[PDB]
Amino acid sequence: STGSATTTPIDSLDDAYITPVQIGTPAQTLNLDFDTGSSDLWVFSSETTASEVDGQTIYTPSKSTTAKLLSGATWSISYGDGSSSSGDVYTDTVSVGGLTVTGQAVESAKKVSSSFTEDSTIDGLLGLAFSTLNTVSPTQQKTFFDNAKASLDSPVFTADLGYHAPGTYNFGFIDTTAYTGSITYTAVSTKQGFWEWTSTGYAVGSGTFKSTSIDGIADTGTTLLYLPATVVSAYWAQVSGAKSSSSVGGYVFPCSATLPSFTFGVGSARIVIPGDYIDFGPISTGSSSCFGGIQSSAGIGINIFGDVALKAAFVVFNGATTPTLGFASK
Repeated sequence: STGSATTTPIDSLDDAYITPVQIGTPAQTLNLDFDTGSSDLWVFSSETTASEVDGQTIYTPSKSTTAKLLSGATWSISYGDGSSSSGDVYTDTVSVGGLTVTGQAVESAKKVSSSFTEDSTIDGLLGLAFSTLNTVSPTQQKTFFDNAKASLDSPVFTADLGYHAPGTYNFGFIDTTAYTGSITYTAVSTKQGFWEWTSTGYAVGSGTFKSTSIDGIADTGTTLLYLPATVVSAYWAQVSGAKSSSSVGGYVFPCSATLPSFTFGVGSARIVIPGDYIDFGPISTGSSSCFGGIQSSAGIGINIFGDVALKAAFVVFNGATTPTLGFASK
């Protein structure tokens, strides 16, 4: 089997992407944030504290003939941005782009933090990291991908995120028309539960390539590119007037600037992030100070190849017995 779904930016800055997901019988369609940095599929629901719902579409398990309470199971998660949610668990039928899993744990939110409430466009998350990170207790549950894997034509999914435009998540096959040149595959460590890999270096604009190992995760649920402070300093030093602002919370730059590109290495191959991808616009409405899309990972404790990086590539998440990551230009 295969699946293919379109994923759409939630706003004009590509702050995140939502992908329609069918849950239950009859189908209830929720727009979820596909997140290769976490491993819970959780949804706004009929159980969510009413004051914490503001425009989201909810899952109502009592209207699904295939929903079953997973008795005793609870969940609770906190993300790298400080947001969080928690609740109980149903199993139900879940389909993405024609691909169906029966008995998928659907984690029903009783509580969500303010940032989820404030984002009316995201109805929940669908995690695609490794199931070892799943927070369901006392019986850990599998991701949608994990559940689907054996039935897939090939044990893979691919992320093809657009820049200010829709893209595609595919399950079970590699669309050879969706990228240019060849796909370069690189080793993954699952020891932290993430799609963790090592980039072979970077260049800034037309500058020379610096060979240097950068350990990081491929994370579709993170907006920006977070890298070591040395690398980030080297990038922003090429932008006149750019500076790190503690008050704002990162590197800002004059909105009048033309940003240089940023290249990262995948083995002997190179992925180029155009400078426009690194512009996240005025720090506040009408400001002439703009927020940068490359930020320091210092104090995160890990480097994150978020959407800024991943949307410059066609990315294969290979879930074979020995998992690997593939990157192609597009």
